[PDB]
Amino acid sequence: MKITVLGCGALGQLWLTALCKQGHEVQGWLRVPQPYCSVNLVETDGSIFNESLTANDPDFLATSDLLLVTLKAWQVSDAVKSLASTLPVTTPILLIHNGMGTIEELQNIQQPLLMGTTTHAARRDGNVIIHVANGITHIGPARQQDGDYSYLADILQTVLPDVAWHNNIRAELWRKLAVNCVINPLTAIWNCPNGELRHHPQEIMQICEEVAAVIEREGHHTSAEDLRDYVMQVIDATAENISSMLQDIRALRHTEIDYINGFLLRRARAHGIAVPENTRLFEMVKRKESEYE
Ligand SMILES: NC(=O)c1ccc[n+]([C@@H]2O[C@H](COP(=O)([O-])OP(=O)(O)OC[C@H]3O[C@@H](n4cnc5c(N)ncnc54)[C@H](OP(=O)(O)O)[C@@H]3O)[C@@H](O)[C@H]2O)c1
Repeated sequence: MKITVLGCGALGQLWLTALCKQGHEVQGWLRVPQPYCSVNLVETDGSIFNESLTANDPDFLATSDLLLVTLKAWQVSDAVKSLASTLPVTTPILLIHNGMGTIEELQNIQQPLLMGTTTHAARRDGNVIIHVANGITHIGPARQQDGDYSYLADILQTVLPDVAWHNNIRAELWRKLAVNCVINPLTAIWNCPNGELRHHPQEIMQICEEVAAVIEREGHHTSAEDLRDYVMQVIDATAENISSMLQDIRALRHTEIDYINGFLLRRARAHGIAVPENTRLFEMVKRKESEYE
């Protein structure tokens, strides 16, 4: 299948590497256009894939069977909208990122729009990406109008195992957002690894109560307790890790907060729910960003 990968960072390079290993015809698509993109990936078994692939070829884009998007959340929608008039109108666009709120920015996309999450882990080490862990990628329809693109799950399963189609992708994204709304800003603010959060059960529950209330109003069934339990399982499995938001903070990079607690606050406002803890986290992180930027 012919694929354009938008965003040639850790995840994009993972997918590019994996797609080439199965013989799919690919290109990259970069922010700062160049004719080629550098893929340097170390697989879980130590094998090395170092390759220069086509990038930013608009004719290639115009005849792609899939636009795979692996940008950070705040990068996604402007970059997609700018390619959308080139991409065939029948060609699916698959978004894989953390956070939510990009789909709301992409309501007028005429292409089929698919949302994805993944538990694979890929980490930048200089100009090398390392595939740290294998995992599971779920994809589904981004919007109410988006139809059955399960065939893509079947293809991508053979590229980067495991991939599954989920019609209820949105509910899954909301649960992952709950976890993200706890772990990312608290670790960012406290400058601590994820496991330190277990010494704050009350604050964790409070955030979980706010998010559960938004989730219920959105039509997905969950409870504060269930969200809390899922948070603790993620903290337990990542206790020693530095969160992606804390990494951003420490590297003086823009964070995904407008698509994590920020999104949660936009949906809270639209259902008139008060979310004072989430608000504090969002504002605290925005202030930390303004200390650089
Ligand atoms: N990496 C993982 O293990 C992992 C796992 C699960 C989910 N995710 C999620 O996947 C998303 C991407 O993560 P990542 O780790 O791959 O991020 P990353 O390494 O920062 O990759 C993003 C790439 O897209 C580029 N970019 C920004 N704006 C662009 C534009 N307009 N056009 C083209 N390229 C543009 C970046 O280049 P510049 O930095 O030069 O702008 C970068 O190379 C995030 O939401 C993350 O939370 C990541």
